[PDB]
Amino acid sequence: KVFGRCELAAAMKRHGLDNYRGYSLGNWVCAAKFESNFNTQATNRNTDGSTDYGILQINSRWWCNDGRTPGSRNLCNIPCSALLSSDITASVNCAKKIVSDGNGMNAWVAWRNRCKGTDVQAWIRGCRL
Ligand SMILES: [Cl-]
Ligand SMILES: [Cl-]
Ligand SMILES: [Cl-]
Ligand SMILES: [Cl-]
Ligand SMILES: [Cl-]
Ligand SMILES: [Cl-]
Ligand SMILES: [Cl-]
Ligand SMILES: [Cl-]
Ligand code: NA
Ligand SMILES: [Ru+3]
Repeated sequence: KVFGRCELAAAMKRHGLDNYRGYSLGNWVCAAKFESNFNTQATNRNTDGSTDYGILQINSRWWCNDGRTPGSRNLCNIPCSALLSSDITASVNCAKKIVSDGNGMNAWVAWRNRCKGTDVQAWIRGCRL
């Protein structure tokens, strides 16, 4: 599924991401935009052999199992393919563990380089939330 901007905002809000660990909804939407372009099916191979999965580009090095990242962990206890679902529950649940892990949203390098410090509220502007 390719979400619309406000559609994804609503979904994230429903699943309790808005202000999770202090990060406002626009932060999450902005991260999704630059990680996946709002496409739940997005997959990208990393240099190290790990792969990033889904709307928030969650990495198999630590967070999900894909069977091909030696020798990574599966801290979200989920197959990586669950992260590509049209239903964002698994991605949101896993993202909550990630952002709680100590470096907050800096874990998402595209958030750090493209969202952090910017007018992230622009990303929920006009949404009926
Ligand atoms: Cl919704
Ligand atoms: Cl915001
Ligand atoms: Cl496997
Ligand atoms: Cl693996
Ligand atoms: Cl392994
Ligand atoms: Cl698995
Ligand atoms: Cl959803
Ligand atoms: Cl933080
Ligand atoms: Na893994
Ligand atoms: Ru839902």
